[PDB]
Amino acid sequence: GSVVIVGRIILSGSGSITAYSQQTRGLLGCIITSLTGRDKNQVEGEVQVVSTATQSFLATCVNGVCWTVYHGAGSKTLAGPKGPITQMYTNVDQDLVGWQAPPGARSLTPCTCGSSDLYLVTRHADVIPVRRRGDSRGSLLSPRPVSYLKGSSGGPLLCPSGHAVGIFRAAVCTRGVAKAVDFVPVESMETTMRSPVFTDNSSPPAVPQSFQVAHLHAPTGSGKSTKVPAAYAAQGYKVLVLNPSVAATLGFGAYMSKAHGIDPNIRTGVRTITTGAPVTYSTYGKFLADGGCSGGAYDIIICDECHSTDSTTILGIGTVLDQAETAGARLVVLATATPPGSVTVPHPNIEEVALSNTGEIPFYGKAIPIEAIRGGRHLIFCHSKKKCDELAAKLSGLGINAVAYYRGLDVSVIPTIGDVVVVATDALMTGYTGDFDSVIDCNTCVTQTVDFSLDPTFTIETTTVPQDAVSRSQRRGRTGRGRRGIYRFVTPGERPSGMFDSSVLCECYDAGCAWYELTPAETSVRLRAYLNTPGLPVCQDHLEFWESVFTGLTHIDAHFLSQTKQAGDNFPYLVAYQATVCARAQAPPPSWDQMWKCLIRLKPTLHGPTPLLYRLGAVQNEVTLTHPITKYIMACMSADLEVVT
Ligand SMILES: [Zn+2]
Repeated sequence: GSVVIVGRIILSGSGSITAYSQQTRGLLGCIITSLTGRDKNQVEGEVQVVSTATQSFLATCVNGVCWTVYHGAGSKTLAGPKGPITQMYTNVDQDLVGWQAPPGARSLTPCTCGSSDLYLVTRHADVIPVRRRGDSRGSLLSPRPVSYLKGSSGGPLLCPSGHAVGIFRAAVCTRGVAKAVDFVPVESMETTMRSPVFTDNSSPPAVPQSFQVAHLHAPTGSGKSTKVPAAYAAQGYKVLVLNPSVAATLGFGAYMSKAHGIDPNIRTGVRTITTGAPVTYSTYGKFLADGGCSGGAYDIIICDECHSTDSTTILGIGTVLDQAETAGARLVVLATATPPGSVTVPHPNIEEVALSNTGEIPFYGKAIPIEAIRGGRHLIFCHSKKKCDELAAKLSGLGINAVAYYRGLDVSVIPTIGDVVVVATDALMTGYTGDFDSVIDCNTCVTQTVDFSLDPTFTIETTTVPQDAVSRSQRRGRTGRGRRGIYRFVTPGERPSGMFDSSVLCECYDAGCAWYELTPAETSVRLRAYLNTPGLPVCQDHLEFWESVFTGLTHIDAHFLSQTKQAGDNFPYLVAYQATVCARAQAPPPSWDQMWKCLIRLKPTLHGPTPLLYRLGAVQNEVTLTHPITKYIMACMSADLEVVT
């Protein structure tokens, strides 16, 4: 659906800067208009209140373009008088998108006076004084709870003359209290408008004389992982290809041997082969385990699937970006079919059929026709293992060959020949390479998000959420490979791609500490290189914060860590660290959930309140906050933390 204008904030044209709202449509009008994308309402003023189905924020017209934040609007169209208006500009790096302003809208114009005295206009038509502190930052004269700024993303910062200085995008907070604001400066918008609207990154980059980072955006099946490195090698270059999937990596190796007649080096935890060839396929995980870039080893490093937002890929790519030039590489290629801001479009081979309630098998509130999976080989994506186990069972007793696949299981449980219905989490994507007669998609994913909850420190929350465009296209791509395919779905849309949560940075420090012998300072260097690089997935910059947390977690119990590592669940370092503090106090873990299984054998000797460090799940035991590590982390919570509004 489209973003819809539901009101405006009218600004005074003389005297002191003041504002007032005008609400132009209600909930029903908004939803209808979002669906058609056709909005016949008169548009007035320059600051628009806009809404999607779920959120509301602001959009500001400057120089004839209606601007707002990517984190709010994603790549969505804007409902307009002649139908949906497509974005003219989408800049995920800057968190800024623009639509050509619909007729009737007035525009603000850039400030010429250079004043440092700014005024932020909120969705409630408050006018808030802000002292400019740098290109994109300003301090609030009166700090306010961050809730006060929520839904004001996309609103203008004005100079005392009422001209545009920039567009509000995030609040910098000290323990939930906004002390400063982050905004996209107007000169970035001016530059955008002077620059091309259309760009092409589909051709393999030429190898420059000196180090460059380049992007390769090219369709699945275009040969990014195979054809491209083989060509570079044919030209005399040494090439490293990094991929998030062990199965894919091992597969590229076999394919190159039997096709281009070269047996590449292969580097994975399960299988490492040195052939001396000028091409090496590695996982990001094994590359990190190997210590990153070997001096003089490669001319070209291709970071394959560079849109991937798992912590291993991010840490791996940050490592390449920080080390490649010094290691003597000439080219880093950031390769993906789905770069930030990309959206899924129709595929010639794949018919997409919405599920209905007519069907013999209940599926995520809808139903699957038993006749749709009866003959053949099929893939059903579920959000969880528990759901895979259930739906499988509803098939082993209902008379069908069906197996569940998810993290922890061996790939051979999936038959490669014979009729089958595979029921899997996204773990499939990196464990198994094959394709299917059809794909059925629940259209939801499990994700982790950090909450700076101060109770006492932070919480990592696990929730099920609607899939993003990357998820949709990757799940859908498991069918229609070279031959006719069918994609059935529960919900039609997709969340915007190219963004990831601060909890993922937490996971990077955790892996640095648990697996790769990286000090948190070293981890920060690698993650900074990633964050400093345009065209990659984006995230809030919480590096100093996470570094400070892990820096204090010293003298972990080596045995507990060895166990959490092998068990393969998330946050092995944070888990083993909480277990260490508990064991040393002879205190019970936060609960007896399986997360805490390394303590189970000690159960009869653990008593009293848990010295709680942070929250990674439900806490059922009574807690104490007196432990020095708890106090240390609480102190860490005082850091400036930028959060979107
Ligand atoms: Zn001015």
